[PDB]
Amino acid sequence: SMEQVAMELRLTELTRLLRSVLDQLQDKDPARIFAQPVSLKEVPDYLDHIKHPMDFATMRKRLEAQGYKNLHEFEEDFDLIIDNCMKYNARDTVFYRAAVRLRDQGGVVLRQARREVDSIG
Repeated sequence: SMEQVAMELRLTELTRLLRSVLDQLQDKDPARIFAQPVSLKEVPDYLDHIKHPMDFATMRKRLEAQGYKNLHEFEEDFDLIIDNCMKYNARDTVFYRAAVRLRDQGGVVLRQARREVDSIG
């Protein structure tokens, strides 16, 4: 139908916007701490601690399959990256500290993203 096409164009345009959001958030991780999945070869107990691992590569795969229906779903995955790290790693670690800085800096980006998603519909 024509409606299904229009809906698909909306999803494509959201995917465009979320790709720009993802690029901007990933720039706030210059150390690349959150770039890839925590390695289960290198952290073999990880899934005993963290039930829903997340990382920027995994989000990018979901994004490119147009698998984010709305900004809430995308924010859920970004919050998992931060929240997973802040539980597994102690406060005095470069990992925890990187997550705090990513959360703080990403907030600004996500605030305007929400306005754009609402504004453009």
